[PDB]
Amino acid sequence: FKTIKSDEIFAAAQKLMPGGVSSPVRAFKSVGGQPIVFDRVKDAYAWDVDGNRYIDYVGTWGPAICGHAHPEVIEALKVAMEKGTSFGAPCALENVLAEMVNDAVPSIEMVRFVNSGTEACMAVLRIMRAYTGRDKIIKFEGCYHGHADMANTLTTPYNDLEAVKALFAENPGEIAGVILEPIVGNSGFIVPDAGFLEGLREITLEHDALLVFDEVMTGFRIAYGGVQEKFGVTPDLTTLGKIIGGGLPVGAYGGKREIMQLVAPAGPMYQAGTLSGNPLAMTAGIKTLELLRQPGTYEYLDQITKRLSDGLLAIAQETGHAACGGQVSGMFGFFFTEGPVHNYEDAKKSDLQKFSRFHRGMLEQGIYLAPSQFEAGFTSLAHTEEDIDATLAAARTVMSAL
Amino acid sequence: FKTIKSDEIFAAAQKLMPGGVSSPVRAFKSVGGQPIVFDRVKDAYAWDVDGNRYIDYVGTWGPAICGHAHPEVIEALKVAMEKGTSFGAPCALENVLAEMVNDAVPSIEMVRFVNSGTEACMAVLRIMRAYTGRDKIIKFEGNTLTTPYNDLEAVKALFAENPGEIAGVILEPIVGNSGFIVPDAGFLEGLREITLEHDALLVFDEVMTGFRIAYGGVQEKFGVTPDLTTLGKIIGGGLPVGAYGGKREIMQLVAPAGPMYQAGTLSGNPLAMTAGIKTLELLRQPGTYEYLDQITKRLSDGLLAIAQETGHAACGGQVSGMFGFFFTEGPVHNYEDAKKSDLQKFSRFHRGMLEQGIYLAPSQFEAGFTSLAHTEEDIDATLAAARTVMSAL
Repeated sequence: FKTIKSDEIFAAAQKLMPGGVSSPVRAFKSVGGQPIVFDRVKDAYAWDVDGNRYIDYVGTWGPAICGHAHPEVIEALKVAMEKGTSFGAPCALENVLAEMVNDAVPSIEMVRFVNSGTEACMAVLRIMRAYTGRDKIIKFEGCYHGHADMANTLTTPYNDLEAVKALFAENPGEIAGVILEPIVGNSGFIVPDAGFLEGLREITLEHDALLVFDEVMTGFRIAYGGVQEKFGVTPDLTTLGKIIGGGLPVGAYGGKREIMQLVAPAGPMYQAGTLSGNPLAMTAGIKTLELLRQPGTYEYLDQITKRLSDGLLAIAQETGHAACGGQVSGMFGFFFTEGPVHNYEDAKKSDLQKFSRFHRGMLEQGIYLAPSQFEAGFTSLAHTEEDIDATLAAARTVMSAL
Repeated sequence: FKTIKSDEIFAAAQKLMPGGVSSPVRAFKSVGGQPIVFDRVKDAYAWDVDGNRYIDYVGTWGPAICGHAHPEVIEALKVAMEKGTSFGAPCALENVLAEMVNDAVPSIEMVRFVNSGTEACMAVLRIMRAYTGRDKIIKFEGNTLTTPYNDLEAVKALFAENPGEIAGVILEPIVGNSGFIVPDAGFLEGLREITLEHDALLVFDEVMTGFRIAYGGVQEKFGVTPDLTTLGKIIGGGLPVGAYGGKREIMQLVAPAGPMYQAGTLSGNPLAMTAGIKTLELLRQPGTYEYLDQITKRLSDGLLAIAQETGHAACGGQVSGMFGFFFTEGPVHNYEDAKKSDLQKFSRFHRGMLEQGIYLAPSQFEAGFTSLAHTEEDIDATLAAARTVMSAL
């Protein structure tokens, strides 16, 4: 297992960019220290600059749900770019993607496209405060909503309704609303307990506060309508990203019409994006959603991912390793702790030392997993039953050691 | 001049998105409210959904400096996308662009790529505070302290009023967001001196000026080096991109190198890097910036000469392929002056130009842009249209 070229490229990168990456997690410092430089990706695979091929479970963090470089998405992009890469003015593609999104997400009646999950969460934090006239916002420890700066931020344990109620009591008429990942993926994979989302919906309504779902990662993955549709709980606002861009930089935030009306130039809340509604980004997103509309899509994702997760758990047992995990559609998690995992605190009980060795072993078996214990794993419509079998055979080999 | 399809599309848009647009300025509010919907762009032109062709002076706000849909940029993108549109991991292209950006910009010794000018400025404001340990920042009109652009005395005053509290000063070395406004002689130098004097950072927002005013931007053009600068647009070839860099030791604070957290799941996108690398290479060809200054100087002068002959009060100016034209006698030194402009006249002017086949920024407070694709004839035709429109008004 050679990674010479990656080391060469990474070494050079450290003198050009901070830590030699465009995003901190890529630096592998939490699972080793020596990341692998990608050359190309296709379907369920990615290839090293050294020629090593991997069965990918990162899917560039969520967008590649139809597989890397889907022929139809690429063909669509080829045609679209002949028309120019950016307009800086309105184009019909924006209407189409917006209409598709409104039809897909229960809470979305009006949308605004931006360029990243960060920009979307940033903008939604502002409509929240602008609309309610209140400044404090409630978020959960472990949840990630971009690197937007945000004393006005109250935090609480994920899956803790009583902690949420307490914050409202301690801050009467000061809570603009509650924002969260209806299903966590940024502190490992964590599903909401029975009644948690509903409860959040009940208390926010009770206090005229907004319920905001960050579905940047779960949107169009957990279900076409995302978690909100899947679990039948409708927020007032929700953010989107990744998948709706089909690989290109994209983001979006929308929800109830009367709230979105505050967004400029409709309303006073100023939010701008010079290259927003990018025609290439719109094209890939549209094609990606149409593909997701085909028959058996989500059934297939759940099918192969449930088998993956279970197998991973069965193998940990057989090999004598404590572990817990779970999966909903094509999103899963695997922790090295007996758990169960209900919040970030639990998740951190994981044997990070072991995960590190496990991650590297898997790498040597040609499997590419998220370089961190606190990241959900992803599957795609391109992953074959064989890819799942191969991933499990690899898991056994690696865990049989450890 | 029919705009039926644009009207239908924009009408439908308002029931789907806030104001029927992705960015406020596209709504044409300050110029009639009847935006035109683009279908495609090429070279120096843009085409309506109604089939109307325009000589474009917006260039999607700066990225199209080598022309719209340049054959070599598109070819490079086609070739790159066979390898995937996004990795979520390091790729060689990042090193290539990062290195080219370092070589090009005087103050940048280390860069971090992001996905927008917004993310970059957002990150730079954070390194400023993180690095100085101070919370207040000075910006210019047009924890936040503001002052009139081109007012060194107003800036000195803020420092005296907040001893040891100013992390630094951030600005567009050349203004384009409140109309085109050049820095008066000694201004940028002055800012450099006072920031240095108070151990405060000097930050240049060259998202719009970078690689346009000059390969090295305004900081290179005017010989004034900041400690940190943000980039965008052009380095992306049209695709969403952004970047911030500067002194090595300051950038070391950026995660994972340092404690200041800033992330971008899709940052360093291979398609954006490819298009950015190809655009910079094209700009490295012979006579590029001399060409931009040549046609843009003629355009601006003619625009001013025409206003004169038609009896309209106006002022403007241009540096490289960036210009401004205000309907006020000026001169314009700051936003306050810019606001004396006859917006009512501008609107009528902007529409009449649209009718003559010329697409200008739908706002008096936006700089104009030219590209290597604009030919002498396009400039001729633009001035000829300028006269027709201003002969009326």
